[PDB]
Amino acid sequence: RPRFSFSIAAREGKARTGTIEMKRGVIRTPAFMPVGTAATVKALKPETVRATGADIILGNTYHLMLRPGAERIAKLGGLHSFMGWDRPILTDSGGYQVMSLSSLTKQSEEGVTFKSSRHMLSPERSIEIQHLLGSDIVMAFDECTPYPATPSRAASSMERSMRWAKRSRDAFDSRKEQAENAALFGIQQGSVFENLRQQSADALAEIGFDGYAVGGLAVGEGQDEMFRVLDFSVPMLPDDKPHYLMGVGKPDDIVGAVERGIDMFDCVLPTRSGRNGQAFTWDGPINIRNARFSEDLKPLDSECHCAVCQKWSRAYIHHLIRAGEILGAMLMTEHNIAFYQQLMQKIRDSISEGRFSQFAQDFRARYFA
Amino acid sequence: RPRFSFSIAAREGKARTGTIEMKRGVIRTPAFMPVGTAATVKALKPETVRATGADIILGNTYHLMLRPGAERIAKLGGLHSFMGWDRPILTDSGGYQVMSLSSLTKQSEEGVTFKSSRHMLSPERSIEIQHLLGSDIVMAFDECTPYPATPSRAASSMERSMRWAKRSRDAFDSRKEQAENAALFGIQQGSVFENLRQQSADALAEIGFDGYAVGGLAVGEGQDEMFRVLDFSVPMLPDDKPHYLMGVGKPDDIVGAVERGIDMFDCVLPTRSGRNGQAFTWDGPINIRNARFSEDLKPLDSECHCAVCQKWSRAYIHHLIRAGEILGAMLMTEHNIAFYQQLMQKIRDSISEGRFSQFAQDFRARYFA
Ligand SMILES: COC(=O)c1ccc(CCNc2nc3cc4nc(N)[nH]c(=O)c4cc3[nH]2)cc1
Ligand SMILES: COC(=O)c1ccc(CCNc2nc3cc4nc(N)[nH]c(=O)c4cc3[nH]2)cc1
Ligand SMILES: [Zn+2]
Ligand SMILES: [Zn+2]
Repeated sequence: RPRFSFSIAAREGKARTGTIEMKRGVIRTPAFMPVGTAATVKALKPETVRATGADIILGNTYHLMLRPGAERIAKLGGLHSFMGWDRPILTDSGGYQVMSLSSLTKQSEEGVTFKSSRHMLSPERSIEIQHLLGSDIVMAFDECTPYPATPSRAASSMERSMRWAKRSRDAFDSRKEQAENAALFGIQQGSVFENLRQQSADALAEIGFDGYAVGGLAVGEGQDEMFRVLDFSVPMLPDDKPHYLMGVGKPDDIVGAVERGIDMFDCVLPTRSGRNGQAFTWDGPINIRNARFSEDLKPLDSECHCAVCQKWSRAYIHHLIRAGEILGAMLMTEHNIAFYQQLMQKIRDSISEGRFSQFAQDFRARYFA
Repeated sequence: RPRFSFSIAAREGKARTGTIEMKRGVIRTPAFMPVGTAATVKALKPETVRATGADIILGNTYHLMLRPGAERIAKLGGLHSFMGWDRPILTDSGGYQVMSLSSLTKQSEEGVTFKSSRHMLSPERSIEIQHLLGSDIVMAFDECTPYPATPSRAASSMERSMRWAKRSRDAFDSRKEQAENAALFGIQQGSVFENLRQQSADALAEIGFDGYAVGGLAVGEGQDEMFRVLDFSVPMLPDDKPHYLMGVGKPDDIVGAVERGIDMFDCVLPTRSGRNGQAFTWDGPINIRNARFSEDLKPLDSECHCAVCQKWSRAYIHHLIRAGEILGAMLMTEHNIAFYQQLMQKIRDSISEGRFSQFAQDFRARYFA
């Protein structure tokens, strides 16, 4: 019923748990968003994505504007109807993918021109594409500063992102239907530099957003450095709005980020690694292709509540993946996404119950044994 | 409850409809068996295969004996438990696939030695592999005569198959658990030659089987010739047992074969063509990759009752297949197998109601319009 309402139900240290209520559904936080870049969470029907526990999925302005096209998706009824997912969708703004995937780019104050075949992205165009898609959470159009960067290059990059954040805010607010039905998140930049992170947080808070992402991380800096930056960066963001760490991550990354005040996550790891034969378990990842699993009748994980672990053995899935069978990718992906959702549920419950510190400790001791 | 009981409920001309009762379930006839060569019906969970209406699926002695291995599958609890399909499974005997897929073969009265890596198949070994798999319908080990063949080569080939049929019968009967719980089908050979087909039918009937397959067809002869051979060959088989046409086929092939007395079918077409972008419809096949479907909001088929057609558009599936997305293969395959099952249901109902001739006419007029 509400457009966007974030409520924090419980806290432990910097960790929080609660809910975001939106018109298309409730998002339990901390939340993990399966990635659906090509208007599909790879190898899963939307009903299966929901069955694993996902409340919201992620889509991408960059990919969808190229294929099948934003105007086309709008003509077909919007992204939700198109792919058959009726719950909230967050869309990245294109700011990162344009620089990561394009064959040629030209950057300027206006935006980014690129070859996929020539196209343009700008704060205004990004917001309009996300409107055409019918995104529930719209990301500001930003620049993900390369890593490493000199302080001066990080500063000029972050400042451009802040000017683009204001343009994103204005474009979103100009579109009445979008402003009434969707939410807009700003993206903090500043590389690894505390003063720049502060300047970025200040600029975003002055503009005002429904939520705040920590951008510019998970770009090769490694966990120690990422955690160091989160240590000072997250407290700079408004406490009363959600905090979204873009592109993170491995299970231990998620746990440590929640310890540092992050509420939302997305990553291709569970889907991509699932297809590649890696299954997540409470005792750490396993590669199901390994010969040691060829006659193993146990499920992928001994505690996992997912449909895959209720029905099929490691031995069968091993056979499927080694044979290159589509069902192998399906089962591995469903299990991995379910594992990620169970991780988030355990995080939420432990924070609610004031035992998250103990959970994090127990989780790590077992996962890395 | 019974091991194997075939009942014919209704007839129209040469067409029949009825049921095969087996310990693991009832098979409604005429029946279409989805193919699950690598211990999976490609891109479908077993529950989805069942949801489309399938009563029985097909597996393959040749593929499974190589990967993951027959003794291995038995150690893991049998094929049913391994893949999660608890209903009847028919297994081909290896007789056809060994000659179709092997890199090198040596044929003799004993059987066939082949390179996948050196292995052997014989009537006794084939029956034992099918026992280890836990097949419900076991096929005799035969030789699918190449096409075309001289009458003399067809004759010597068919005669060897008949000697192998008796050895198959004896091997099956020697295994008490198999003889008590499974059924054994013989395979008629004789190429396109009426006298040889008759000699083959006579030999098989003298031995006695639970069902009779028409082998040696769908080998490049084309529909006209296949129908010509079926015209005289099917009446040679015992009327009171099921008639199984191996490897057939396209929807019109199935309809014409039922008109000629066939009760059971298997084919990779719906699964394989589904993955390749071909969808079956009552107005004929379509290729969903075609640009004409890019903004088509209609389901794959306007009448189809399957879950895919209830939820997703041609436009979305077009996008998925062009993007190489696994969900594209999943949805196309589910629809195609569901279409095949709906075809079989319409065939069964029309025979039951004494209007199958009219159905065949109406079907063709529309399918080929
Ligand atoms: C050498 O590179 C690497 O090691 C490496 C490590 C992790 C990822 C996972 C993805 N991480 C990630 N996704 C991201 C997406 C983003 N989107 C926007 N709009 N702005 C950002 O600031 C941003 C940062 C990201 N970081 C990708 C690359
Ligand atoms: C040039 O070749 C072609 O045109 C062509 C046409 C259709 C198929 C589909 C498959 N047809 C088929 N599968 C078959 C499987 C069989 N198994 C046994 N044990 N004995 C047979 O006698 C037999 C015949 C078959 N015929 C395969 C090949
Ligand atoms: Zn699981
Ligand atoms: Zn359908």
